[PDB]
Amino acid sequence: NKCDVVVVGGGISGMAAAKLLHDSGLNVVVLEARDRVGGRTYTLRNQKVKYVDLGGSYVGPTQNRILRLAKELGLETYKVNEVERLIHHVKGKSYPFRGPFPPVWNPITYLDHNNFWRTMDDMGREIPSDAPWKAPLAEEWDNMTMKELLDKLCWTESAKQLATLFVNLCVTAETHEVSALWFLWYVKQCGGTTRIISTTNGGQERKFVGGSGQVSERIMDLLGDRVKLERPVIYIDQTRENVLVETLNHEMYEAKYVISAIPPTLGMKIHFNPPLPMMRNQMITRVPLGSVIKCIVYYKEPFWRKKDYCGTMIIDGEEAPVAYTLDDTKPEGNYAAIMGFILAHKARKLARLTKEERLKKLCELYAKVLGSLEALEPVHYEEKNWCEEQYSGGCYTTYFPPGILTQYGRVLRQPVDRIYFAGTETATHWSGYMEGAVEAGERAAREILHAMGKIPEDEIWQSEPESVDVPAQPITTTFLERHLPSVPGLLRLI
Amino acid sequence: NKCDVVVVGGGISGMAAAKLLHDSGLNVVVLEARDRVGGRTYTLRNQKVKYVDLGGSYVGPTQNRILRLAKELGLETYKVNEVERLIHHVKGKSYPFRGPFPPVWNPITYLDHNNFWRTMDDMGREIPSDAPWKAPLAEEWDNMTMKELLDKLCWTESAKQLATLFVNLCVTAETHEVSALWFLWYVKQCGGTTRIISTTNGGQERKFVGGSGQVSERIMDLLGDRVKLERPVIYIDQTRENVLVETLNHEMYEAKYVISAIPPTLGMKIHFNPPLPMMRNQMITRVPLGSVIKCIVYYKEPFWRKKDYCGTMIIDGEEAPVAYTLDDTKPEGNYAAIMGFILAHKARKLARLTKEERLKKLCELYAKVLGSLEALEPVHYEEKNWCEEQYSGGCYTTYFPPGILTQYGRVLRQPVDRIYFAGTETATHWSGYMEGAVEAGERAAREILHAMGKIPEDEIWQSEPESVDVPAQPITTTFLERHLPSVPGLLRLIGLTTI
Ligand SMILES: *Cc1cc2c(cc1C)nc1c(=O)[nH]c(=O)nc-1n2C[C@H](O)[C@H](O)[C@H](O)COP(=O)(O)OP(=O)(O)OC[C@H]1O[C@@H](n2cnc3c(N)ncnc32)[C@H](O)[C@@H]1O
Ligand SMILES: *Cc1cc2c(cc1C)nc1c(=O)[nH]c(=O)nc-1n2C[C@H](O)[C@H](O)[C@H](O)COP(=O)(O)OP(=O)(O)OC[C@H]1O[C@@H](n2cnc3c(N)ncnc32)[C@H](O)[C@@H]1O
Repeated sequence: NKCDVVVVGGGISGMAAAKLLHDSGLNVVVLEARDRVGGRTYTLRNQKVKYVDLGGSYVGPTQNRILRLAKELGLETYKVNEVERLIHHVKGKSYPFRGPFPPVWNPITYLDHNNFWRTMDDMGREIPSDAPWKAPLAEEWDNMTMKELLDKLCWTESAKQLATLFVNLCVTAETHEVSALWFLWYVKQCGGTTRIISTTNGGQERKFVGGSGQVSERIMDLLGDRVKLERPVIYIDQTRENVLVETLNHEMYEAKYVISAIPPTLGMKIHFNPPLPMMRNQMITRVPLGSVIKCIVYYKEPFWRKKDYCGTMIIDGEEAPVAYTLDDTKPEGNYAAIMGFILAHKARKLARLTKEERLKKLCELYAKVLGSLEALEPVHYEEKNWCEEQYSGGCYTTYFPPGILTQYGRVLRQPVDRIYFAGTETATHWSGYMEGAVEAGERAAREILHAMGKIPEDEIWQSEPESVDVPAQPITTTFLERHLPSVPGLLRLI
Repeated sequence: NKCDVVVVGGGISGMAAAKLLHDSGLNVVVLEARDRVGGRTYTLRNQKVKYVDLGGSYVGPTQNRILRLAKELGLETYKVNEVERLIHHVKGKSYPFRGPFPPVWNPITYLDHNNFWRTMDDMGREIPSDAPWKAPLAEEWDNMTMKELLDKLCWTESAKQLATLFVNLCVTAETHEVSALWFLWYVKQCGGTTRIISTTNGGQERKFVGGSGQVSERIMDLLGDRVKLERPVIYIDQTRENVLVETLNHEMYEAKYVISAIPPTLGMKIHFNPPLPMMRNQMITRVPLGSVIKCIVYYKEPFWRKKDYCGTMIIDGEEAPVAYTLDDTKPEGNYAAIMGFILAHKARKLARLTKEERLKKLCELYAKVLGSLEALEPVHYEEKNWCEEQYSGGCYTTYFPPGILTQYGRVLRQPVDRIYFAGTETATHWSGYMEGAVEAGERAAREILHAMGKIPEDEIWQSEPESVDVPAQPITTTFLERHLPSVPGLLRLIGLTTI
């Protein structure tokens, strides 16, 4: 019944918070709705795949908190394969390339593409990571969708198509679904365009040996019976001396404080006494999660490597079910596999099909893009549609429709009496990622330590030393990238 | 514990559903989260006001279902005061007028205004009431906000400003917050622009004598102990032969079928076994309700009438806390009052203030708009901020942001095994209103009767005879209104002549 702090949710954020509080000598209890920990991370094990991440997987340079936590728990990383060429498939043809951005040959299209990426970072520089609503043009940018912004910025259909794929892949949502201010914040708070899109030296550089699920699992191992599985929280009462937290399976927990470590909208599944303040009451109805099916097709060998392809495919257009792939082969070179995402509206559309039907569509696509009949002979298939999850709401993360971030953004991590807010959505660096989950969980934990008078105010937010195993190299630009005119810039010069 | 149908929610929709099923011989239970019925309707009674609707209030011609239900329950209507002149307040000055639309004198501005309203209805005629996602340009229109559409359509700032107020007032949301397809559907399914904005001959023509809360209250009286107050539903389990519905106060109910008569997003407050299908699981996270504070200021006398003002004020300007008012005086002529709405971002902004601070700002606004120092002498004040309600989520109703209606709209009233969906949001005529609540509750009830083999399929959806008490004048246009060019239409005519 009784403890110091109840943590609602046993994903990476809830586990990170619970570990910090436990290590500080407090009695913690984690209440998890599912029969497993990990949340939006999930590692499946079987003989065919050995292990596979069906949820969150990638980590990379500048994500120092998740790297430090995993290392402490005994985990190692390996590099996602990017030795050979990437492929950009456009208008039914594959164009192999090297470097993070797909190249453009037409001079007008070149200027347009260059300007788009540059402008994304230009705008981001005016958006505070810890308060995007304080951007000088916050209201103007929040009142526009990404579709509207792209319509203004992109003078070529080539740039608009790639920009659209970029948005879809980053946030699993349509350009017309999301606020421009929120999306620009999202990219900036991951370190900008290059950092977020890059495998080598970016967010997709590495995976955990044995799977990312091990982070939450190994913290559960430490905490023992402090983690309560199949305990969905239904009710939180703050009217009395101690906070009371009730679960669906009829149990009552009593604590001094609570950490909410669930997606913001899933706060709706809890009945509150007293009611939430007006702003949070409405906020949690305004913040949906994106839509994605993660699909992994297995092959006898990583045959693409023989053609000097690394397995990365960037596939434009409405017809293709999957817009982006990476090589998912094990470090040993076995369990050869291609990972692909079915994104946003396509997740909704293709969910109607059978698993076997999706497999056929993916294999035929891969055969076309890789130019190999070997793609038509899969040995195994795994997939997960995150849209179906009651206790996630979607993946990868929460997006903000136009008008919401400026009106409600301030209340995301505002404490409600003795409830403090974790979850990757509340992070200021790599929000949306496993890194953000760690940042937010540890910060919420320290807010409580401060409330108990155990630490000073200046220790609530804490810097992280850089990983020695995954060091970051600087992001650079060329003179031409910095100074070439936009399309309208070249027109005004003429 | 055991019954035929559990109805979740005791608002007008749930109560209408329960009544129909009860009248048909079935054993029903209504599980209501609050210590009262009525939901988004709420009639406050005290000695200072006698009675006052703090939620849903207005009914009008073409809303035949709510009129029939209320009549059967022994209720009467009266007409909202529109004897004297309406006021349009713009750029800090008041312009009195008659007719539903504020008049425009500038010929260019006139063309632009005429074309705006006309085009709203033109686009509306392309949108099926029962399937808005089937409009030929559904995707194009759904992928645009109302802000984007107004930016394209309005060639004058005057039209754009009034159109913005129109959107804010209809759906308690900003133009940039809402899908154009969804808003165009919402207006069309109320009968169009003229019907939705009109007092005389429109949505705001009448109120119930004694308050709208009586509708839900009198149905509760008929049902007796079948209505369970302070039973918020937390869990629905459909894995076994009978459906199990659990409440927060620990009770278990067992039924053949369930009707969910709550706002769609409030379905999130219920844990489902088995989990909802993917499309509904995500839909209920994508559909917020609007933001509004309804405010009623009381005076010694309806002093505005002496100046030939009826009490209606259409007020444009960021500084104005309230964008729209109506006379709220009792039909007897006493308890003189002005009702005003604080809309969308202003509801969020001004919620920070005290009740006394809000009263002061409203009085100062009304004094300026009415050119009357008497407005600074209120005798009483009542208000309700609907944004604070755990079991409503907002008011008046659910809005759809860009992209949602085409992707998720199909599943709004699709049954989930033995769960059927009521609530005003699922109506096809006056969705968002008390009328829509009645339509959806009775339709959901009949879906269950059909499932039980009690009625044929063709009786699920039923037409409603027109009220004999509230006649509906047709919506008409003039020749000039039909055929006058838009601003770009005129520019094309100029370009062609100069060739
Ligand atoms: C789904 C997904 C996510 C993902 C991605 C690809 C997919 C398909 N790829 C990623 C990647 O390559 N690298 C990366 O860093 N992140 C990636 N993501 C996102 C990542 O998985 C998430 O950012 C992260 O996992 C979020 O962690 P967080 O701890 O903040 O949130 P959570 O995992 O959703 O955990 C919440 C837990 O709470 C439980 N829950 C929900 N409701 C209740 C109630 N009422 N009571 C008790 N518990 C509750 C959930 O079950 C969950 O365990
Ligand atoms: C708020 C408002 C509404 C309004 C309006 C002005 C305001 C400020 N003006 C209107 C008007 O002039 N004319 C009109 O016709 N409508 C007007 N509206 C809207 C109108 O009030 C609504 O459309 C209508 O009342 C909605 O009826 P409906 O039955 O569909 O929905 P509800 O009233 O919200 O009732 C739902 C009930 O369910 C209970 N609830 C919620 N969650 C649960 C759970 N988990 N378990 C059990 N019960 C639950 C609510 O408490 C509510 O009673």
